[PDB]
Amino acid sequence: PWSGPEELELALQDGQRCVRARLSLTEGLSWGPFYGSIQTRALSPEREEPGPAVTLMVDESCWLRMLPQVLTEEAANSEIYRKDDALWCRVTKVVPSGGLLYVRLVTEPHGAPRHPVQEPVEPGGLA
Repeated sequence: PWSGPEELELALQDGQRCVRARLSLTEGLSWGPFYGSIQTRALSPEREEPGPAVTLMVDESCWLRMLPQVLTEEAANSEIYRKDDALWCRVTKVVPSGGLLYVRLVTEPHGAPRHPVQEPVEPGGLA
């Protein structure tokens, strides 16, 4: 079927793969870390990179890529974010059983300024 949790269900309706809430996904519920990655957009898609530039790199059977991707909150009933190199999924909106849910990919402008190789002048104090 897919590689997904028991809280979720991949239903084949007319041959269509429908990602429906099996259980009622309560806001606040989360799953454990998954291995993969998500290349966040550090660019503006209205300018450059509005396509496959932003993708989640997870196992092809993994349920995370089986859900329709959204940047919005209303459609997203669950979001995937990375925390300490690993992906975590949290339920942001309470999904009724049978209801479909969309996946919100983390797109935090981290800034990506590399790691400060130039040490703070006179460390210890100030902060």
